[PDB]
Amino acid sequence: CPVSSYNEWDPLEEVIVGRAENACVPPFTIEVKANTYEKYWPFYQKQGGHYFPKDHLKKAVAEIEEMCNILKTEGVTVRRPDPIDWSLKYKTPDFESTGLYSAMPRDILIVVGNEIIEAPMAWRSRFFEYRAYRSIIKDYFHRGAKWTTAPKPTMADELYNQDYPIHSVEDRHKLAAQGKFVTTEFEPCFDAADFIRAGRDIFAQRSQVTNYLGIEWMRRHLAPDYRVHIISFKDPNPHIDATFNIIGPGIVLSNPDRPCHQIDLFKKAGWTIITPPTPIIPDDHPLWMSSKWLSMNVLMLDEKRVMVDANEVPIQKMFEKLGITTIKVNIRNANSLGGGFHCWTCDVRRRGTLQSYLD
Amino acid sequence: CPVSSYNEWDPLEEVIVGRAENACVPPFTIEVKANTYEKYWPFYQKQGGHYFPKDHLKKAVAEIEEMCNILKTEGVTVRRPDPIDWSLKYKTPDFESTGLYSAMPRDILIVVGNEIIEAPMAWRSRFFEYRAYRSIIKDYFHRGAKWTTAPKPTMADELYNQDYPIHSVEDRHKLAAQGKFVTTEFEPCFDAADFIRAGRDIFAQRSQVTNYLGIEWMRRHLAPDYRVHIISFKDPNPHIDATFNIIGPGIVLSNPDRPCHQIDLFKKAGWTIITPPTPIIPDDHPLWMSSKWLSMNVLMLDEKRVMVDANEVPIQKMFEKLGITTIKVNIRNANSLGGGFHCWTCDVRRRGTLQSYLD
Repeated sequence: CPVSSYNEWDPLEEVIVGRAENACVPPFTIEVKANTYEKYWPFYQKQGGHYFPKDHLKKAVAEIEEMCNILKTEGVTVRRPDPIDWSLKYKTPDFESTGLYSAMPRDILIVVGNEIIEAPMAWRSRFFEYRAYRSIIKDYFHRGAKWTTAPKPTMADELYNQDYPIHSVEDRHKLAAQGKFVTTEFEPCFDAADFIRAGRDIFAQRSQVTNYLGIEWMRRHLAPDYRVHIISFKDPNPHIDATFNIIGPGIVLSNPDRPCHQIDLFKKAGWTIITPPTPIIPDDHPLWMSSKWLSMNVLMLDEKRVMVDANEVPIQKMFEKLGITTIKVNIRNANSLGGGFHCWTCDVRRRGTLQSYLD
Repeated sequence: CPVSSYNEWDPLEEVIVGRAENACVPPFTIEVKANTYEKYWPFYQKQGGHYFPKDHLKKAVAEIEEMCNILKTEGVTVRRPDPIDWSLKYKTPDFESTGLYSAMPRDILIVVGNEIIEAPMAWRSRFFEYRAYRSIIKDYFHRGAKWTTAPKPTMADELYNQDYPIHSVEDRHKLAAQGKFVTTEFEPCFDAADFIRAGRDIFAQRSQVTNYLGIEWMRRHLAPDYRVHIISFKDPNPHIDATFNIIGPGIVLSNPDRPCHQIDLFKKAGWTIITPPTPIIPDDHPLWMSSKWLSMNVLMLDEKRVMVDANEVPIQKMFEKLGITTIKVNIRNANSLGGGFHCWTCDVRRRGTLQSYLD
């Protein structure tokens, strides 16, 4: 069976790496605004609907191609999404919009066992993102994999708090604390990236794009074999792999700025919680999507080999003192699109079995 | 000044608690063999160079984290050594070896006044243990503390009796009596744990890992302000805090199986010598390092508060009849690594002054 992955660290064998090509700035709408730092609002305000700076995209393409080269060198089989023009404007009976990109396979596909799951998504500009990955998915399907599509939302106004009070990150973070997010519980929605796998236990978080109905759908769909737990963090930010990236059996990277409220569950489990050192990325480099914390958004080739940013020396040193071989790759420009290694990939096959690490 | 501790009982304020992570079985060499009970020789023989049972380490981590929680609850500031992979094989011009762990800060750091002292050590597998604690030490240094490193040994064959006749604990104990230990006086070596502080008088013992040159170095380095005395016990075992743990001004816990030859010096001083009751730890529980006497290896939070093993009821009752509040913590699995509370910690700051308790 080509598809088989139970966690984030077993020996990687096959992976899907995204594409920076024809990426479009999403129209500046409520759920987009709730996910971007003030600094960039005018960019989305003016640039919305057009491609991301073509000069910048060209540098991303180059960086990702090298990443793919190294992956092949490391013995990993690389598959890529199809080239597609995300500038096309589509219209459903509920809304009209243009696309985003097929850069982050982690945002939309998650693999549990022999099953590949397409996430519903929660952004209008990402409604038809799955189109970019259907060729790969049908191929695995013909080859034996189980294939699932979570219920695609309508994404009607009813799913969004049209009056979500975000005017700064300080408004979002307080509301978040209050349990207030731009998405309602009108219908199931979620980004696969708010789920991180550890064998029989998957951990998820309610976020701007993943609501509780989304989490219960997953919980209800994978049970009894898999337990989906909900954990929360201080100053929550969507996509868990940049706040709590699990890198080994009982070893996790906990972002110092976003401490987990349930850290004790893991302390009691005899888990090693590592706090990575601060990122060194220049504040002048643009990250239209995400935060500087992409430095901890690492991809493990196995327990002892990590693919880390070539520029983040401090975190490189940490892995090394720990006995983990750093495979330095530079993707500074690819980061602007909103993600690091874990985000730009989706592990389709890892050599290993299903186990419990929470005891 | 962050660093300030003159004895083992003044109100604890800051402490360093070790780590069970990535601990490695030391290669079965002469000085290791001289410190282990026959029962475990085949474990070291086969397991040497690999990690201690990962399932067991996971339980230790959990137990130590709770200990840290309680310490924080008791108002003690906790610092921890850095995560490091002790499986790395290093090579000096005299020998080659893998590491052990940074579990016992007491084995390597001792605080006298405002000075923090790194012990030389005497095991090849512990040559580079100091690496785990340098971040903390440099921090205290920048903050005003005095920092000292005793002369690091070469640990050439010349330091060890390649033919030390140990074949059983009955051979070691007789030789010990004869003044025969696995270490020679080729060069200074010692474990800080063979020193127990009582204000102006520090007591030490010649042991498998602490030779007379080691003791004279300390004696000569701390004089005139501090007097380092050498005491001896029946059936000596390295690390004095499990044979003669000083718990208060003139109150000491004397292991019934290892009576002190100089007990009269203390009787004459008007000191209270308490003989703890026998341990109740199961003989089936593995203690790769140490003896069951870890039960008396207590850590005093102050004169009236002791952190004692949650399972050793008999010794708990003793402290209680004495008016000392027991703070029960369970570290049954952490004990296997070779130590109790006093061993898993190193008091950096205690509220008090330098005094004489020997009159």
